[PDB]
Amino acid sequence: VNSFSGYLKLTDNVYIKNADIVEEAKKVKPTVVVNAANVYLKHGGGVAGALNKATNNAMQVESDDYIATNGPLKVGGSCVLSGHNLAKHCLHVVGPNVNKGEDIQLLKSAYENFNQHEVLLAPLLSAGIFGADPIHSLRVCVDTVRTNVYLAVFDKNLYDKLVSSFLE
Ligand SMILES: COc1ccc(C(=O)O)cc1
Repeated sequence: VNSFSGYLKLTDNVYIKNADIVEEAKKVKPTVVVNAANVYLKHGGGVAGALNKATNNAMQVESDDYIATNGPLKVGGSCVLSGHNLAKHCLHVVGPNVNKGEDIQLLKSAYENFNQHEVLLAPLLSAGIFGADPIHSLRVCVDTVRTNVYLAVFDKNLYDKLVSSFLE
């Protein structure tokens, strides 16, 4: 039903909220939730681990089946799998891990996957353990994505920095 509420307009197609993306997915029933994935679709921590836990491991079993046919995803790549109880679809997207020397330029590729979907509930890509500056990631999202993105940011201090950078 894509019942988004309380999202702050950044641009005509990019919205942001200080929220837990799992709790958003349950309230919003989005067509697409984006997972911040790794190439093996192993949902061991961060957003991935949270989404998977909220599916009680349904997401991990399906992800394994996919990886059995595909092998690992490419950096900047994606796959569309079931959203289970969280969403119709989960778009698993792999941003570059800059800690492992993956090039930050691949972040554009990663966000370009969002343009295959009219409306998404998403995290910021390559944040947290993949080591990209989250405000940089937001700029790449705004520059790259032309479909309607609803970004959930868990941490209030980071949320305020993002909104301050964008609007002040
Ligand atoms: C709860 O997540 C969803 C959202 C949309 C749909 C649908 O439109 O079919 C199904 C499940």
